[PDB]
Amino acid sequence: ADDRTLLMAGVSHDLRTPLTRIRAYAETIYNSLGELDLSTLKELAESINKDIEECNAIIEQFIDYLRTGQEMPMEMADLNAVLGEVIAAESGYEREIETALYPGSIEVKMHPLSIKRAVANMVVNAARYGNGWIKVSSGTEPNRAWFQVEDDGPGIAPEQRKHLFQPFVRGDSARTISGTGLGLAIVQRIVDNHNGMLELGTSERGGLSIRAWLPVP
Amino acid sequence: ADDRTLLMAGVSHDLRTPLTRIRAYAETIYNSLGELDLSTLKELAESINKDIEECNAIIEQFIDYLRTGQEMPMEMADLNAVLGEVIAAESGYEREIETALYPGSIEVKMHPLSIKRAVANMVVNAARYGNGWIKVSSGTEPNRAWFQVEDDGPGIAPEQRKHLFQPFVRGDSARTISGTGLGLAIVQRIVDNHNGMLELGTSERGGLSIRAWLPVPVT
Ligand SMILES: Nc1ncnc2c1ncn2[C@@H]1O[C@H](COP(=O)(O)OP(=O)(O)NP(=O)(O)O)[C@@H](O)[C@H]1O
Ligand SMILES: [Mg+2]
Repeated sequence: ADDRTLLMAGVSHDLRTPLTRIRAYAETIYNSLGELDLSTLKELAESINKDIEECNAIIEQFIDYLRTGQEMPMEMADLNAVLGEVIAAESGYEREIETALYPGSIEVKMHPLSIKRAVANMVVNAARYGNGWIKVSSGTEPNRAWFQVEDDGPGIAPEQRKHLFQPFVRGDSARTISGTGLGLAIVQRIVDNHNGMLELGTSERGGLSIRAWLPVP
Repeated sequence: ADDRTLLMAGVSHDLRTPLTRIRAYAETIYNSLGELDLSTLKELAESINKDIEECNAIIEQFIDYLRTGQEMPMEMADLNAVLGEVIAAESGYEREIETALYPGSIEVKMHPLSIKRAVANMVVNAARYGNGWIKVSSGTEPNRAWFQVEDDGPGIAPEQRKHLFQPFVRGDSARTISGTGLGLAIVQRIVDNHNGMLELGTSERGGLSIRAWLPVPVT
């Protein structure tokens, strides 16, 4: 109940800077219509939008974390169709995703929406820590299935590895909350609710690789 | 215990509605730049400032609740004012919202922001699951006041209703459409905290007709 409330407080705090900045751009546009170059007027509108996206990210992230607390209806579903949907949606010209999915359907018992979120957070984390390369793959063993994401980032040592699931940041870099940390903490909790486990390591290209195991019926 | 959750969900969830509207205004500027004149461009910007206030309002309400312990400070306000506010915000040049409000004002004991949130949720759904037609109406009765929103969508089959008021529960029909399964859950809680009642039904055109009744005290 309460680790959540504290977290909600952080979210509202982190929202202040983006929000103030939007009102600000909004206000100059409002007053400077006669005045402004179309180039600049566009750069305010563009920056507004970048900021709105920042907000939606944190809010969504929190809601997802919230949902993690409650029990969800499980069903049989194809892991590769879920991954496919998320990869399309996180798929951008900004970032190119390498798809290397197991070439057969994988049935696992899951709440699809929850899985979609776990995948999505892994992707954005891999887009932050990484240098642009992201690879999503899946596969299966007799007893358990898996999906994983990989970046060409710095590659996190087993020491820092533990303090990677922390939503709150020690430094107070003017931000109460780590999006990266909260994200992975969300993933951690979703995998657990599915009776799976996470497994971290180095990728093909030296970066981070996080893999999520799930039970097959 | 379960309740504290839906409070928190309600805050973050309801923050998105105004932000989203912003993305709509920002983009139209970003694209329409050559074309647009003062009068409208000035309006778009004003709309962004309104909606950013709304975000702070929502944030403020939560912080107050943290110090006060009291979440929805009640008071006598004009229901219609709040309705008109939401009708204005949510209708653009693209989208037009029909109106059958009660003439004059309706004084009700409410927490105006919270109701504004409720009405918003109802109206974004009417857009989300409807086919463009949306009608907001209000009226009053001997001891009660009401507002409803109506869409021309498929409505909600009575068998489904109780199921869909639960938090984080979406519709299979909804699966197609994006979302969170929270709007109705929130609307209910807000209306409950006002000791009101929700009444679902079929709209003028076969869609959902969702109506909130509020008590009007008597000296
Ligand atoms: N106006 C409507 N017409 C038809 N169906 C509706 C309407 N409003 C809600 N529904 C259905 O009721 C379900 C519950 O909606 P709700 O709990 O409001 O969250 P949501 O609209 O799914 N997502 P969100 O608003 O983003 O949290 C939806 O998934 C729809 O199937
Ligand atoms: Mg809704």
